[PDB]
Amino acid sequence: LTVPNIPLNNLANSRVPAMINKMTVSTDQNQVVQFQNGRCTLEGQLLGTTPVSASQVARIRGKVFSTASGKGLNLTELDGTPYHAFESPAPLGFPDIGACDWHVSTFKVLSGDPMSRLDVKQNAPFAPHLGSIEFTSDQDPTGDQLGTLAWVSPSTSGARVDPWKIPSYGSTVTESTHLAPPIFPPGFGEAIVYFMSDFPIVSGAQVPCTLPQEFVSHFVEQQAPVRGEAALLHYVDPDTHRNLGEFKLYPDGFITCVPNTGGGPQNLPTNGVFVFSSWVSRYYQLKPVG
Amino acid sequence: RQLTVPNIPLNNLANSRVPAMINKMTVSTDQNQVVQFQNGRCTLEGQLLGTTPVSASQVARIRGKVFSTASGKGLNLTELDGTPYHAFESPAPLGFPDIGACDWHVSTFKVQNLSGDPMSRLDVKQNAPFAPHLGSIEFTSDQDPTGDQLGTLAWVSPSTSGARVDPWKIPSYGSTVTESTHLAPPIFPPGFGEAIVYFMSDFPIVSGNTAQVPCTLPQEFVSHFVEQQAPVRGEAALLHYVDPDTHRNLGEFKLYPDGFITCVPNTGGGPQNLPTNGVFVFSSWVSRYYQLKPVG
Repeated sequence: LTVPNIPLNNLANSRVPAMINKMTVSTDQNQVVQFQNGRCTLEGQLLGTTPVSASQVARIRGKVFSTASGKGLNLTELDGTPYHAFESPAPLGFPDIGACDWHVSTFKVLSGDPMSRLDVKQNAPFAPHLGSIEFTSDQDPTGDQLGTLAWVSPSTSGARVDPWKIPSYGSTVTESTHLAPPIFPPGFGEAIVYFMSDFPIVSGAQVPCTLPQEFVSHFVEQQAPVRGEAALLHYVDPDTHRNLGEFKLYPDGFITCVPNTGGGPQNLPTNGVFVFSSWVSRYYQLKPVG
Repeated sequence: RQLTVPNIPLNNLANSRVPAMINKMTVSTDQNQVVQFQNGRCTLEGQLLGTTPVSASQVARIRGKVFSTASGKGLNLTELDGTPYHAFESPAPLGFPDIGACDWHVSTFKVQNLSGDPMSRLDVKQNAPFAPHLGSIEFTSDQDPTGDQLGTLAWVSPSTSGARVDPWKIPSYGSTVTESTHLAPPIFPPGFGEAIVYFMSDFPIVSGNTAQVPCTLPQEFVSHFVEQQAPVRGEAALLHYVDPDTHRNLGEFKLYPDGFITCVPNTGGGPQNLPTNGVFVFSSWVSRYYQLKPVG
């Protein structure tokens, strides 16, 4: 088993198109999240809407159609192939930043200004599982539009954006839908490690994810057999080669540490490299970090 | 120890010159065309060249501090993590776009307690003040960007009215003609009927012959080589492009130590005629001289 031989600051966020700039633990270490991007088992099984490449993360593609009040998108996959409402929550790569307005910069798959900003609300017509969303735009997009989440803002005036939330994918979502399951803190002083990125959030501050995107592609590419209850990783300074801290990587595809009280992995340098050390039991005690 | 290439199908690989996903391969219409892309460049041993960064989310991005002159605005460039850019051995900060001889339109945000519209579109001309190697560029904008701006190339357009964008060109990174900008070297088609394989992505190019951008290595190939640091054990690495369901070899390709891929295209055709869901797989080390079976 290996993990990417790449320093943390050269790893991409799996929920927004941005580069990780620190690790942290949640203020409430019992907080449960249910991110739909950045989800992949250690054996290489993608979960939720998680795609393989960093350039598929938080992107939308679809055909413009007429809706009672304006225009909307009939969604496709990002490669333009049809999106059929099935097991997944939405097309692969579809953004998972919940409970906020999205602003998505798209182009028609040119003369003049080719870009349209699609302003998308997560209200009643927001139905990504069924394959459609609505938008308003100050431009006039038509046809096959492909684009990327550019920024997010509050759903209503006075509200704040919480990028730790996920969307509601629609009324057509049932128990048969393949939503990635919650990530539960596994107990005994361990805390989930969140990888944070700067991103434009109006009235907000950083966007968390639970796996750097290159970890996802690594697991998919490798299809490695899981040979223990957790993978013990060391976070190594690539210049001095010193071991800076112990982490556990769990088969369901998330990472934990034991944060020192009043600290944690947010106090480690952000240029270290994770390195697989050994397979360990589920209750293997970690040395506290940070 | 042993060289491999990514077990990832073509359609799941990212472009190394724009933030986009590869949707086909092709060869150049002039098969003797020499290119000198500065992104997507990495040796098989894992040595990054030019401005090439490691992650797909560093590709064609710009960061810097806004400054004002008497006549206008510019960015004093930094690396993408905000640390200082020092002119030393590289054309520009890592990840800096390399689409030459055109206007750029770069969408940035202030890295700030945001209110209102946080985005600025920076319109950048590749004229005299375009001096990324020395660390600054000028821009105009219909918005009001200040401070530490970070963003991504959004689209490109002609330098002058009536001109076209040619995304096969690279910028002139220097302010004077004899400024050493430390470019990654040119890539020549290497003989034996071989043609360089270009990986194409859809991208908004206003007034280009097509709205596509070529690159010479998928971004995940670059990061793979950086991670592996594998020794080169022959003059070229023979690859097969394989159907991931039937495991059939759809064609032979050569991967060269300097970090590019070739094939021998059938006349009037080439890898543009292959399926786009195949996976490249290392087969063996072969002599520079190894004659490939034609494809497509």
